[PDB]
Amino acid sequence: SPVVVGSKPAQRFAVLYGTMCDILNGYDNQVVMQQKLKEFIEVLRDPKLPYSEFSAQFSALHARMPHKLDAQLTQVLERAQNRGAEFPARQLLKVFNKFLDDNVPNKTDQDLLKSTLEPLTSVLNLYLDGQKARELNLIADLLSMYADVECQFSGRRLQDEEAILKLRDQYKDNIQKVVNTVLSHKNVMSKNSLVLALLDEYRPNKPNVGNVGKHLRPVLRRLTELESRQSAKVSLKAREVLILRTAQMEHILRSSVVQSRYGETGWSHRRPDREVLKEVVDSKYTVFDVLTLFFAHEDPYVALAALEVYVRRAYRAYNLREVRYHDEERPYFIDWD
Repeated sequence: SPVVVGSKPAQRFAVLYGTMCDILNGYDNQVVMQQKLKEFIEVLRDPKLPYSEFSAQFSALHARMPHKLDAQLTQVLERAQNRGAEFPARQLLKVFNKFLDDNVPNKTDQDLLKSTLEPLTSVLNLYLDGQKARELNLIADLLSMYADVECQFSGRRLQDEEAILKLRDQYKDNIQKVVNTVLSHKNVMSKNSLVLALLDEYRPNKPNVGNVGKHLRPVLRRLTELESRQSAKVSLKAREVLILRTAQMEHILRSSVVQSRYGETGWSHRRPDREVLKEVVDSKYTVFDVLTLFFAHEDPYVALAALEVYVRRAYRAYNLREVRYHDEERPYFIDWD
């Protein structure tokens, strides 16, 4: 059977969410939850996925309604794929609205186009905030899926499912909803372990209390409410979480290394010029915040340059004197007085 040129990451993303969701819903499809979750995080972290999702759906939607829109979308995708890495989700959202519901006369003869381009509109809205934002949105949905079902069981002294079923009688929609929620609660043991694994993966929230922290804050606070014996351990673990220039200087270091001076090719050997690195030593910023990793993991000359920058900025009130770099075993030996 034939396949799309770029649809392999899209085909593996869709199944991994489905496999985890089945455990949350209460479906019999059991699997090695650890391996699939690792695979799920890996696919959400690759930037090919937004393009892969678009390419899989758009291939069948090429010869759909007015091609004028279909062709302009393709040009933006192809340019952004090779040139750059981030998906043009924000640009693609703008062009869909401008043609579908907006261009009522030419583009949409009758109000039909909104339904046709709906999967595309769902894709550029999911990535509108960004790639890692998509990674955080889905994690939140899994946590929320767990809480939505479990909250009623942790509800106002109702420990009985049959009493809860007779309580569910209030809603007409509950006709099919009743059995679904009960099915999910029966397989809570597997559900708890999935959430625990999801919480363990996002446990290094200690440094990133901002971006991933605030994003997980609402779903986490609802989980802490689940005092019930079954969810008691997960509530404790959840609570643990709630309790919880670089480039600019690199260029200056490298510009002192090799001074262009048109006419000669080999300026690599030439020592770093004082005036070149004078800009940094006379600055006001806490230069020393980043510097600590530049005498590190760089060219032994760039490591030398970083050492010099440090001396001329750390002992400023002191007088300027001769600098000597020696090479023995370890490329480090600097000398000043």
